[PDB]
Amino acid sequence: QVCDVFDIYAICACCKVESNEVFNNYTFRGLGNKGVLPWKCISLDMKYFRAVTTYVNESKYEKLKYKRCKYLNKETVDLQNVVVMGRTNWESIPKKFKPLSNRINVILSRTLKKEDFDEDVYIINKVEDLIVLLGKLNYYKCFILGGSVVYQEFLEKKLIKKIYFTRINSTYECDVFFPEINENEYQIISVSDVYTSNNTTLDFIIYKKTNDDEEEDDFVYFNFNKENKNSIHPNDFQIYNSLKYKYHPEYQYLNIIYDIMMNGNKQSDRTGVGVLSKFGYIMKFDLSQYFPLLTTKKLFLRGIIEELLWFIRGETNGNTLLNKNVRIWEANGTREFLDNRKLFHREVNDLGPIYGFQWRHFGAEYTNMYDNYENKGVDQLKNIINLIKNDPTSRRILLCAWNVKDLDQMALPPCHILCQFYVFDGKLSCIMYQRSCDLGLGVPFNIASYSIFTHMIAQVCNLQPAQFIHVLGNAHVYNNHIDSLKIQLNRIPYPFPTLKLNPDIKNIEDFTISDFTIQNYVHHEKISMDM
Amino acid sequence: MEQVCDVFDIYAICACCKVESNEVFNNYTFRGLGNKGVLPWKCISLDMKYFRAVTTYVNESKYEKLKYKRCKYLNKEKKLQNVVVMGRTNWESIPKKFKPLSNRINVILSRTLKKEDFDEDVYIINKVEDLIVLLGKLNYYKCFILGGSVVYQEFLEKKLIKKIYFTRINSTYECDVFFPEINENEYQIISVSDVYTSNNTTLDFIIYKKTDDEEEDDFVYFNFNKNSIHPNDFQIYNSLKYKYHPEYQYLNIIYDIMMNGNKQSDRTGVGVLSKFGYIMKFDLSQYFPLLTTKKLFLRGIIEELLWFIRGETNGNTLLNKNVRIWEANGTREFLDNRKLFHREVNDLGPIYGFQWRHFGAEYTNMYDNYENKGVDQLKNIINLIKNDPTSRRILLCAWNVKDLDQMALPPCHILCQFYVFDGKLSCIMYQRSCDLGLGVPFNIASYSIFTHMIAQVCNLQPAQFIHVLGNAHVYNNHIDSLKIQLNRIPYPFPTLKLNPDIKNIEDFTISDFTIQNYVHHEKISMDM
Ligand SMILES: NC(=O)C1=CN([C@@H]2O[C@H](COP(=O)(O)OP(=O)(O)OC[C@H]3O[C@@H](n4cnc5c(N)ncnc54)[C@H](OP(=O)(O)O)[C@@H]3O)[C@@H](O)[C@H]2O)C=CC1
Ligand SMILES: NC(=O)C1=CN([C@@H]2O[C@H](COP(=O)(O)OP(=O)(O)OC[C@H]3O[C@@H](n4cnc5c(N)ncnc54)[C@H](OP(=O)(O)O)[C@@H]3O)[C@@H](O)[C@H]2O)C=CC1
Ligand SMILES: CCc1nc(N)nc(N)c1Cc1cccc(-c2ccc(C(=O)O)cc2)c1
Ligand SMILES: CCc1nc(N)nc(N)c1Cc1cccc(-c2ccc(C(=O)O)cc2)c1
Ligand SMILES: O=c1ccn([C@H]2C[C@H](O)[C@@H](COP(=O)(O)O)O2)c(=O)[nH]1
Ligand SMILES: O=c1ccn([C@H]2C[C@H](O)[C@@H](COP(=O)(O)O)O2)c(=O)[nH]1
Repeated sequence: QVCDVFDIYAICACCKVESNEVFNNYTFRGLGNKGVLPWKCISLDMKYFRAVTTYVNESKYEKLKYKRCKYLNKETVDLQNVVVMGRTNWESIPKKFKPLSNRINVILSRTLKKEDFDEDVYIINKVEDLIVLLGKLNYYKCFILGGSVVYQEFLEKKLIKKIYFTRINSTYECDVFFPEINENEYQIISVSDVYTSNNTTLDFIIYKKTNDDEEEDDFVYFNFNKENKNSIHPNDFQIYNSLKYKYHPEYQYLNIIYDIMMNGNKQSDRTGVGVLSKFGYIMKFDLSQYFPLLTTKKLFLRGIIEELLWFIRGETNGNTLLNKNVRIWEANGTREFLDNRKLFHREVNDLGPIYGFQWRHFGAEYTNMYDNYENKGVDQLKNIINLIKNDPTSRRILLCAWNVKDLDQMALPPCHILCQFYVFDGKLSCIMYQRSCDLGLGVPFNIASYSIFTHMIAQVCNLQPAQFIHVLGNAHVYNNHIDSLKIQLNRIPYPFPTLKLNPDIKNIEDFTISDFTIQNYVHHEKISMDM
Repeated sequence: MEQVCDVFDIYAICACCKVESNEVFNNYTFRGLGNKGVLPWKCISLDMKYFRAVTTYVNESKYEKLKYKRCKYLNKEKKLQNVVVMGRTNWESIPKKFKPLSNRINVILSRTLKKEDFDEDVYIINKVEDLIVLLGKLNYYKCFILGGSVVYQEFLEKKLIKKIYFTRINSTYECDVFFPEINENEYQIISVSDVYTSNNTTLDFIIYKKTDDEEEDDFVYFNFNKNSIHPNDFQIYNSLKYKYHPEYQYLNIIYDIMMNGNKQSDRTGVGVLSKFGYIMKFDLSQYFPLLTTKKLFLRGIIEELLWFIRGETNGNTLLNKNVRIWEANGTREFLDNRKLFHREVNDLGPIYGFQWRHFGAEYTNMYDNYENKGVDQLKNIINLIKNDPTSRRILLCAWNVKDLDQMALPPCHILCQFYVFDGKLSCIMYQRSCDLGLGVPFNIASYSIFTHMIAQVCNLQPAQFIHVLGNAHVYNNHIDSLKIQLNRIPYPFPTLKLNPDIKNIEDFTISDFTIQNYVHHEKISMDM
């Protein structure tokens, strides 16, 4: 209750530490090294630090000072925030910075005296002397800045109301570590957008201690005709519904799953499996700040990169993929699947004029997967690259795989109908339109595929990737993914990884598997969607 | 200097239709209150439901503040209910089985009748000032004036109304009593609802106005991290509190492009502000989304759509109907600048109609008979909807990569995808390039009509038209005109009627389409 009275919070920034790894909240625990911060400088976290440790709402202080006085059984107290540091933490701060501007500076030490310090720079000897000092002060909120020992003992005494935790998604050498937060005591309630600052991704999470209104009526009136549809239970998404602010871009995906589960229409499909379906969604991912590889389950990327490279080569030979143990297309190339497609005269694993053929040879007559198609058909891929380089404000930079004439000769019609690209201020955005979206299994791979593809096109055009924009047409959750996706919805995302391409690759056809590196992929446990 | 209507929370609620009398439209278009002592229309049940929800809703936790405020003004220390006030004529028009209005404190204004003339649990008052006295003596949440016209007129005249809850019934009926003309200097629209259909009419609801705190701070922390267009230029648009009318999907995108768009050149050289990736959804079961903040005619785009369905590429066919949509793209100079030197004037090449009916056939000229050449995807999608409704492959594609350079210009409307659930048909159209000022209003109308035509010949009802915008841009020379448009308040949308006898997609003609009850602001020239 003390932490509720005096509004005592922790704020920290933790990196990953040098040692299939297992990831959990304690993965981010690196506080310092050699008396200083483990990283060189992360200025977005510092901006966030100053905004949090200095923000004050005077219009809410009267209620706070009222509550503090009543608790002390006083009527008067005898506007800034309080910041509390350990002595080691106070020493490491450069002299130019000290004392922390517009903050009431409090050092918890056992070898200091106010006689070496200011009148306004307070020193306390034990933790309980802060509760005394706060009772005598006028302050909005009290922030505990560390370090490790200060965090440890404040936390063990349940003196912390909330933990403002920056997750630094890179690994450094550390010799002091944030204490493990007991998830029975504290639970994550808000997660921020993902950012890039100083060559690392980071995000901001909030741990919580566990336990004109004239126009507000008009809101109810305009809701008078509202319906909450399906046999999914609210109590199953407890963690998901308990979160207040879900700004992490992975919630763009997770919110669509929840929407389809709650409001999807029950329908059959070819496999008789049954789906919940909705029609029409857009997701947007900021490739300049992160690589949107889902973190609430484990995803593998080798297969889909090879598939992309196989596309760019113009290949339609499934064997090429199968010999690399990339089996994305195997079921679509069997004798039985082709026969059921009425492709009686198609060789096994000859998928016909699918993506690769349309990207490099749209309009050419397909014969078989071994034929030579050099200079036959429209080379869309080359054309869009040249439009991007030479006519970047063109509204006609489209790459289309839905060749209406060839659909029946394909093993199956493409789910990814087209990409359209957009260039502004030397930056490349790409929209992909998908007609059919397996949310549980297919869509997570599809976001990665076209996010990688957007990086590749941008690099060979000497542009920076900006946004990948994903338009979902028939968007469905297979009934046999529902249990698994319920598990997934209650996992809290980690800060996204980043993608690195070999910078020397300046032509779209020159990438190989080794030119792609995923960095700092922190993820929850893998999940079998069909359990 | 307090106001009686603010101390005692006095509101008016009403429903108005259009009245029988090349026309101008304004707010006073909706003024029909009653006829022959009863309502002008038979029964519009959705308005009844809205009427009930508003006049019975109370928030108990707010009454404490309300009681204190009224006590202050007056200089003093069962379930809470609203008060409703009716003129005597209004009271007598209500069927007996609904009198007194359930869960409300009923107050009747009369001089010719007194309490002895009433069996029911009601207050009689014989002048407006006795209402104020009564309200000072009662426990109530809010006080709603229900009419009729005489009651409205004097309460408005005396400025005793804090807000008017106003239903716009978008159809015409014979009337003999009318809502008073609202004085725009006195009352302004602050909110507008979604559009609905009920009992074969559209309607919306508009509002006139008299002219754990811990999570509060976390929001501020998470927010710790452009164009020479001016605030005062959107006073009406930004003064609105609730903008739920579906036309705001379009107006908000205009506003978004103006405030955040990227400055770019383009093929025409005009210059644009542009953004990338938008989606609008329109519920065709509830309204036809023909924009009302400016005037639009549909005869041309319907002839165009029928010309598509016939597989035609001959521009002269449209021009002979005085439909000039494609005229500039058919000229010798336009065709030559496309390198189409061997193309006859107004032969548009293998554009939408040819791709819909003959995808993959070699185009020769606009006069050829292409019967049984290429893929008839229009027939195919109709068959899939009828016979394979859960297919995720029901797509109609005009972007034929092979044929693009032979087209007068490449299509903007890349594809249509359809969706069937529970006997209702939805359509997604993806537009690669979207002239928000000129083309998008028409494009919304075209594919909304196309969705109705496909649904009907497949024995389905239309549900959603969904419009995905790719490169969405506003031309610089449209900006001043669009600033005007964004400060207009949409009217309830019209409805679209198809001749129900038409059972095959190819059998429609121009007279099988009717747009009814189009109420709209004045026409705007987007340029100059
Ligand atoms: N990235 C981040 O978010 C943060 C990083 N850091 C890093 O952490 C490191 C410092 O943390 P740490 O090394 O744990 O040292 P601290 O910052 O914990 O300060 C330790 C000092 O605090 C005093 N102290 C500790 N417990 C008590 C107590 N119960 N009563 C009275 N005085 C007490 C002692 O002073 P005396 O010696 O007089 O007893 C001790 O020397 C630095 O490398 C710094 O960069 C620090 C804070 C946050
Ligand atoms: N569509 C809508 O939203 C509404 C429609 N209507 C329609 O309106 C019509 C009736 O409205 P209208 O004809 O204008 O008659 P009203 O309902 O306005 O009531 C008129 C009567 O109310 C009494 N009255 C009014 N003001 C006072 C006052 N200040 N002091 C004392 N008595 C007063 C008098 O009754 P007496 O003559 O006994 O003194 C007067 O004749 C009907 O057609 C009804 O259906 C009604 C309400 C709203
Ligand atoms: C990464 C910091 C941090 N972030 C978050 N979110 N919570 C924290 N408790 C800290 C530690 C901290 C506290 C006070 C000052 C400084 C500091 C001063 C000066 C300098 C400098 O001179 O560079 C750097 C840091 C750090
Ligand atoms: C159109 C309603 C209305 N809507 C709005 N938004 N504001 C209004 N002030 C009214 C007038 C009104 C009030 C109370 C009852 C009746 C009524 C009921 C039943 C019948 C009947 O069954 O005939 C007739 C009238 C009308
Ligand atoms: O890259 C892909 C390929 C397939 N699917 C899913 C969508 C459907 O669940 C199924 C394709 O079957 P149809 O929609 O074509 O019937 O595969 C994807 O989500 N992404
Ligand atoms: O039905 C149409 C046809 C054209 N346009 C606009 C979009 C562009 O402003 C211009 C076509 O230019 P390109 O994208 O094709 O360059 O016309 C539309 O909005 N709707």
